[PDB]
Amino acid sequence: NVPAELKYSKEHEWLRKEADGTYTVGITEHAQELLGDMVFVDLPEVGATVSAGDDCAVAESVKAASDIYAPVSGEIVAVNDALSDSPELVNSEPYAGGWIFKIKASDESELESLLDATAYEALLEDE
Ligand SMILES: [Ca+2]
Ligand SMILES: [Cl-]
Repeated sequence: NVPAELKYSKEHEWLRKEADGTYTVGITEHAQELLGDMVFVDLPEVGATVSAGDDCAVAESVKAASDIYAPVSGEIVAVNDALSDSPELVNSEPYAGGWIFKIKASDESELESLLDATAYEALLEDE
């Protein structure tokens, strides 16, 4: 399950441009499958300024945990508070209700450092 329109990181995040011009970030179907049943998501602080590649959230399952990185630089403008209660949304709806945070990008040329869907599919086959 690799939505054809998203951009992806090598750390298994996806990035979606929204109608308000901000970007939504979550983890992929593959990511949630690797982690298994979700227990806790540590969300970033709204208002925080991050550089592309900064660690800004953590996903923890019954068995494992991974850092989650800003795919682009910018300002965190929203976080999915639903995950505090229902982190399992990351398992059931990784591209939808399980989104993690939203960023107002400071340099959109950074999109060029992300993978397109076909590259992410290739990455999965090499893992
Ligand atoms: Ca936090
Ligand atoms: Cl989904």
